[PDB]
Amino acid sequence: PRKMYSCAFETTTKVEDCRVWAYGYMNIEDHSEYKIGNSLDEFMAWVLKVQADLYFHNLKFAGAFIINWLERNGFKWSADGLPNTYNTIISRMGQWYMIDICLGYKGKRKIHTVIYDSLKKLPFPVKKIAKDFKLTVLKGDIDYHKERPVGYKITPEEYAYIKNDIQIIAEALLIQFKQGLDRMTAGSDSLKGFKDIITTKKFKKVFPTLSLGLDKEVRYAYRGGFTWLNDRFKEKEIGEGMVFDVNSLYPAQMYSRLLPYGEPIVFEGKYVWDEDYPLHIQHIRCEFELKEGYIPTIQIKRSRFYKGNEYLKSSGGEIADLWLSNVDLELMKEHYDLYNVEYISGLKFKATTGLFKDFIDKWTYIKTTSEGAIKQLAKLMLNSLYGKFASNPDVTGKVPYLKENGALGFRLGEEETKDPVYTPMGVFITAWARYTTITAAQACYDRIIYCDTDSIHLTGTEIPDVIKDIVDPKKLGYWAHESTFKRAKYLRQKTYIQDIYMKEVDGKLVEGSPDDYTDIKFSVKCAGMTDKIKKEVTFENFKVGFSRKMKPKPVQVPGGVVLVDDTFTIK
Repeated sequence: PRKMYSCAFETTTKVEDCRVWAYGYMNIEDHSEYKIGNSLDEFMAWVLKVQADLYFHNLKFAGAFIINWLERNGFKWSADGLPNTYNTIISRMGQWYMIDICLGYKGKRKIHTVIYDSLKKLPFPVKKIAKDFKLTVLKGDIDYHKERPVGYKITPEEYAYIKNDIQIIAEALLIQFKQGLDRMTAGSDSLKGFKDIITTKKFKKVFPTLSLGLDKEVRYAYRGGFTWLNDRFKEKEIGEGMVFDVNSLYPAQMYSRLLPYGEPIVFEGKYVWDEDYPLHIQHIRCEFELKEGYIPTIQIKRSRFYKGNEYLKSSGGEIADLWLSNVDLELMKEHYDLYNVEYISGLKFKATTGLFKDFIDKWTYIKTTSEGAIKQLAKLMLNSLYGKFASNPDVTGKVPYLKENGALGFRLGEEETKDPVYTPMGVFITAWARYTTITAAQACYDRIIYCDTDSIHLTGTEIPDVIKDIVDPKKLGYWAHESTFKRAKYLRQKTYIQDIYMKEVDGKLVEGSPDDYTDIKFSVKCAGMTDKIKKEVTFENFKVGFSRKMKPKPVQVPGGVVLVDDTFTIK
């Protein structure tokens, strides 16, 4: 059986002297088996013999120093795994998934040691994982800026830290491996747990593979969450308001919305109602104009000039070519006026509402009757299933090379195709989720400020009558009143600040209200901004242009990678 280890490195900050100054590995199935050294060569020697699976939390970082060594020691990339060859899996976007170091073959069996990224299985920081999973974690951290000459001697303190960091990840991964959750990513673990429940046989019949051409057309109807900032509040400091968040958005749509499955049926012109093929995607061409008092919902695919992440008020003179789910089209007709419409073609699908009920009940039950690690993993199982259905078949990522400086460099590999799971399911799940948010926001049009996938922000502190009946703190798919603020300022999508009313309960601060609060918690949300940077933001300086050179970024130098403080600007 191949073994499994939790690994970690401790690198130097010098842009010139970049090298591993400490390492450590621990057997996931036997934590008594562990070693902490201070030589990459010593480590790599081990890596070559173990013939096992290794896991680093944030392979992107450690996976660098590993490539540098493999290259300066008889290895080079090779998709078909050859002796002293090493293949990889990296995406055009720069996400590391696996490094498969091959040494040779014995019979027809492949002698190798694969290196995986634990961050892909547990999408959180070690600190956070420890906290939420309730695993012993030492406070403080190894002095990062301290001269460490080659062959440096690791102190007992650093040793303890290094052991703790890898023991946490080991304890976490073991809980998943103990349940068959032995996949590379969270999504895949979720898909696996899903197949276990309905059986692979049924899965195959229900979710047929589609022809790349058909899948390309369905993909045209896919969209993400609904993130929109009302212009009426753009860059203005406002008063009291409140925030509502849906209780498990996606899992909720999966639990009770009419979703597609099976083989699609192509049709010409405008879809005709068919009880056995309830859902459909329509290829339509038209012009549109936003109806008075309605939120925009139509977004034209990025780069097909009109604009990227913005919702159109009108086609502005030019014809729109769209592929919409029946949910999206229904919503569009309620909010817009359509003109010069031409129904081209489309696809029909059979649909049911009972496809994920058992999967959700199971894991939710577990989530309800568990705590610590078990609880968090059940949440992960439930929260990672929807994404898997929507996967860009074009798995064409970067291919490793050695830059003339002795630094790691990459270049585009070529088109590789990973046949689809079932895209139609991704289209409708996201569509239903958008419908949930948009209709709720539209119902509160006079008070609506901002929307972001599963939450709506409104002015005022009283729960709107139109949504009173679907507001609850825990029920699935219902809206929960998350917080109330005394003042806020929204600059753009996913970019805002608030002063949240907080009250003390059982010795800890929790969201309060105007009639019951003891403190005001300043909160900053901005894509890209780091913890440290947020501490310098205030109501009188939070605006477009804000800048600080406090956002470190991976700058690959000879040996591995180093973090150099770059500039961060609110644009």
